[PDB]
Amino acid sequence: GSLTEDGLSYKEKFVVRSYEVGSNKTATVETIANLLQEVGCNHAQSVGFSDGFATTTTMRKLHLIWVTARMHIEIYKYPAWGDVVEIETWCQSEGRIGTRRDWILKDSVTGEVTGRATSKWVMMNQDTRRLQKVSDDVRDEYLVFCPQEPRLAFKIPKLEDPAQYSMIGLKPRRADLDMNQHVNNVTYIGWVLESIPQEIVDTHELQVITLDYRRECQQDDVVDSLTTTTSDSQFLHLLRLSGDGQEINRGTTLWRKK
Amino acid sequence: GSLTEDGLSYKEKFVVRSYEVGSNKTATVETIANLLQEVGCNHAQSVGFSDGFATTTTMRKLHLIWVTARMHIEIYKYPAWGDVVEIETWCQSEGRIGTRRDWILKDSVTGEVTGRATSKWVMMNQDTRRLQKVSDDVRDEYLVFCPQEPRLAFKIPKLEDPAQYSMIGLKPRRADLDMNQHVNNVTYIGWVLESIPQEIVDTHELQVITLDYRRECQQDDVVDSLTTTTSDSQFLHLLRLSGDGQEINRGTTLWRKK
Ligand SMILES: Cc1ccccc1CO[C@@H]1C[C@@]2(C(C)C)CC[C@]1(C)O2
Ligand SMILES: Cc1ccccc1CO[C@@H]1C[C@@]2(C(C)C)CC[C@]1(C)O2
Repeated sequence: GSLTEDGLSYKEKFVVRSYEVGSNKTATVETIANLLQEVGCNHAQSVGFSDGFATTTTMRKLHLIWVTARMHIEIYKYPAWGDVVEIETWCQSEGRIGTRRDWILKDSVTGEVTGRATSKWVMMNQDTRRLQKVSDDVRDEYLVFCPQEPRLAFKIPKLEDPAQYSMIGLKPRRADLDMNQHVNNVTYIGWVLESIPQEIVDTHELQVITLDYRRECQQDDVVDSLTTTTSDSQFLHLLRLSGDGQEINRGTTLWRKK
Repeated sequence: GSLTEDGLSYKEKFVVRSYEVGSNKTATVETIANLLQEVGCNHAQSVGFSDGFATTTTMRKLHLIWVTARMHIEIYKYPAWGDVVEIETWCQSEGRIGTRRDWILKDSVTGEVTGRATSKWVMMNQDTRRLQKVSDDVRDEYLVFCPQEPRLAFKIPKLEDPAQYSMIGLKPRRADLDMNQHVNNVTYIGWVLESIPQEIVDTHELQVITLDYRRECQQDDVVDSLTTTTSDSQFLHLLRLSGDGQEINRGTTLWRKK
């Protein structure tokens, strides 16, 4: 992949691999989320930000990292094994709040848009996990890599007891940790989907997922995935620590019949 | 990737992705095993065998599939994020016993061999799971895609109670299933490694893994990963069904200090 001509977005092509697809012989939404992260990491390296943490100079001095606050993905068509998908990504300033990253997915052959995503990322001190606002010094470091006029690819309630569906006692394995020994964010998408009934997964495709991230999760921890139907099929989701512990994630999904 | 000039082996290049690497910023052995499977699947498609099951014409008529009996991987150097690895693969007849698939991994830049693998695959009826010998009709269908003179890339005891180390209650999630809703074989490598102490993983790299596959495993099942030190560091491994149930896998690993 590469930066585009104007230097303000990044494109990469991926050939869908055999082990990346599910029963319908199309890429899983976890594969799609991994590809979104990969093209984002390559974009960060292409402008001089990357060691596992994409950071600006002032972020590194202040022990700040970007953490996901919200992820929103819409997929029109999942690509097949051997298909070529092209993903374009870019970022925009959200003032003091944080930083937006957007993506557009295309079928490389037809040029049709097959998916879109947007995310909100916020500053966090990597040691204390306390959220911070974006200073002028940090914003000024990355603004020169962003379109400055709008370019858009486009509350979640708390699940009430009792949950309709659950998958409890979910534990990460080493494959779920990133190069910084943090639980990979895509893991959270997988954990949400684990509590969706097999009958729904067999008969429907995921069209939209929205996840809020409240509090990151850890290697030694145990997570419960809770789901209730709110309806297409529509669900409300809550990830919380084992033992009726703290909320990690809440989300919604929208599913279309096959 | 593509078949080579003579049509008897297949090469593919992979650019190591951010999410494919572990703490040492090099590809995990699970990433390497996924890449071995991918280049093998692309080789099978390139000669007309592939629907999730690579099968010959007579295999499809008889409801036979190839299943892994043994996997043996040696890694000299794990590639970094952004590195290009080229994998060459080929197969050879093992007479009536089964079919061998071999791989060689190179660093595309230096041309140095960075790893090697060999595997034994056997015929199994997909419905009954009973092992079968390779008939002349099946062997004759695939022999024309194999070197016929030797081309080589190059017993495990049963772990005794009590195990030195364990990870119990391991359950697959949907991401661990392949396009045929079988547990992906690479999952078995991940499950073996889960019972290796974190201190060993932090201070050592995996140099050799050998796995025997006894009995495939299922979606609804629970697996215990058992490990004892036999020594570099050397381990003996046993995967068995929960409740002191049937053996799934046995294996060995050899680890080098970082
Ligand atoms: C802000 C920015 C502009 C242009 C190129 C790269 C960046 C850095 O983006 C960060 C890198 C990251 C990506 C790895 C998903 C994680 C947070 C972030 C917004 O997306
Ligand atoms: C036997 C053969 C010769 C040339 C090209 C392909 C094949 C089929 O190989 C099979 C495909 C497979 C691969 C997907 C790992 C699984 C079993 C097998 C030996 O490796």
